Amino acid sequence: KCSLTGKWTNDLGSNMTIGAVNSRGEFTGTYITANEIKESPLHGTQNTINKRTQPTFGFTVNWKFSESTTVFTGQCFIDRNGKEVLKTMWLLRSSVNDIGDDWKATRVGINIFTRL
Amino acid sequence: KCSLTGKWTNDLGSNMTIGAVNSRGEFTGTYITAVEIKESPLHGTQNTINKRTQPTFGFTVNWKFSESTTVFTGQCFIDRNGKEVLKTMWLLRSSVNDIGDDWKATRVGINIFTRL
Amino acid sequence: KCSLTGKWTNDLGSNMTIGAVNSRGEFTGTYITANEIKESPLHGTQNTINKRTQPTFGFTVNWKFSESTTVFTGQCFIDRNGKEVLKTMWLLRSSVNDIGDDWKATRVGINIFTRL
Amino acid sequence: KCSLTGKWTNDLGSNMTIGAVNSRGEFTGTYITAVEIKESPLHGTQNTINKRTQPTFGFTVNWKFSESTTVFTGQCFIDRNGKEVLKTMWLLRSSVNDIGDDWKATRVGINIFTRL
Ligand SMILES: *[C@@H]1O[C@H](CO)[C@@H](O)[C@H](O)[C@H]1NC(C)=O
Ligand SMILES: *[C@@H]1O[C@H](CO)[C@@H](O)[C@H](O)[C@H]1NC(C)=O
Ligand SMILES: *[C@@H]1O[C@H](CO)[C@@H](O)[C@H](O)[C@H]1NC(C)=O
Ligand SMILES: *[C@@H]1O[C@H](CO)[C@@H](O)[C@H](O)[C@H]1NC(C)=O
Repeated sequence: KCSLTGKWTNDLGSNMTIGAVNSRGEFTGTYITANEIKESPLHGTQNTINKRTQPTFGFTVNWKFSESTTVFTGQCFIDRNGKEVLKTMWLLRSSVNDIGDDWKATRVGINIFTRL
Repeated sequence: KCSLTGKWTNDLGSNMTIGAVNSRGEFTGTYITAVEIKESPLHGTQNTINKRTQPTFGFTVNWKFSESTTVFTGQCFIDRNGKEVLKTMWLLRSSVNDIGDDWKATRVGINIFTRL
Repeated sequence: KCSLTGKWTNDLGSNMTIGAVNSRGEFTGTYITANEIKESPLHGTQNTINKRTQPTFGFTVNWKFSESTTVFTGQCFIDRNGKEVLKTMWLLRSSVNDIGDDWKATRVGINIFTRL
Repeated sequence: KCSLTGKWTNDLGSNMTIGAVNSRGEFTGTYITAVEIKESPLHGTQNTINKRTQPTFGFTVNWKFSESTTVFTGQCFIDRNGKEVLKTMWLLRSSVNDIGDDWKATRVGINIFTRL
């Protein structure tokens, strides 16, 4: 059973803490990224359908030092060793002033998370 | 100022209904898709920094008919007419059984929403 | 039979010209984007497997006014009317100076193309 | 200066071989994947503007065992050791029959290449 609760570090050095996942898959936590360190809240859910041991999930980071938003989505795996590892991908939405600048406002990438 | 509360419709015919956005930008709603109609819940946050009139935003749909999870993120624009438009991009995470299948698990696309 | 040859305009006002697709799916052309107008070469291929009437395809734009690169990929459709329409998505790779800036160097979006 | 010519291997075990990059940055190669081994051709261009020692780049794989097309794009870095690394993101376009299925046709992911 891979669980989202606990403290995680990613391939980029950023860290996150997720609280308890409730009966409806809902969960909250904080995302911690850099020197001088900033915290931002995050909210999401974990898919509970078929009570999968490696469930999908998604979660929104409400950046508190910029006007941006990032969503992450992925799955909670247990690798060959028995270790919990979060494979995710994200869309970073930047704020743009004009709707004509919309096409360039969304970055994409990966983040792998292990337990800290 | 572009607000997320209300009922929204997108380019694919899917419809969604967002509740009130509290002072920390948090919000809940339901997402409605077909092909016939299933409803799943969604959670997310609207970015509040600088109180922008076209904020960015992002939200997770906890699909209740499948093991999948989708995140959207984008911005709440005002078009040339004065209408409210949501420009979003999404990641659809599918469930895979083995971590070695993770590479093929994430679909990407766009959605544009107007009000109902 | 949807064909990639010809001149196309997209939802963002940009225009492209594609030459003949040869027996190995290979094709070249020029991408034209804005006021003051710039041209950049593009090279790609069209999937020929099963000689599908609506084939997939991909193509790289070698930007000549920046250090960036954009790839597009999609499918050549014939909609209900009988009209050729190119549904595509793209990754815009920006140049970054340091490998530690890699995570933020890739934008994603959509472009729909019709005949000009 | 990071060059693309040679044989490359990525995080998934896939291997590729790129030929010479001519003065306009154009190049050809073959892409090798398994699960057993199929080879498909690839075409693309390396961005030449400002003759950067870590250029961006992008290339289309014309898969010859399926109706699909994948594009990659990224940058040719030099890591702290002095090694050459290709940091890429990709879009995998699947063939769909009806335009109404287009929304679910595009997968996204990452690949990191080192030399053979
Ligand atoms: C990650 O957590 C460790 C230990 O709690 C800490 O040393 C490090 O500074 C954290 N990273 C960030 C970006 O806060
Ligand atoms: C969208 O909402 C309208 C009424 O609010 C309804 O007619 C239609 O069926 C909805 N679309 C879907 C996919 O449920
Ligand atoms: C698109 O093509 C039309 C006609 O050839 C032209 O008026 C327009 O300027 C083109 N767009 C760009 C960005 O070059
Ligand atoms: C990678 O290349 C090596 C030799 O060049 C070979 O052993 C291996 O099978 C290749 N990988 C694939 C997936 O073909």
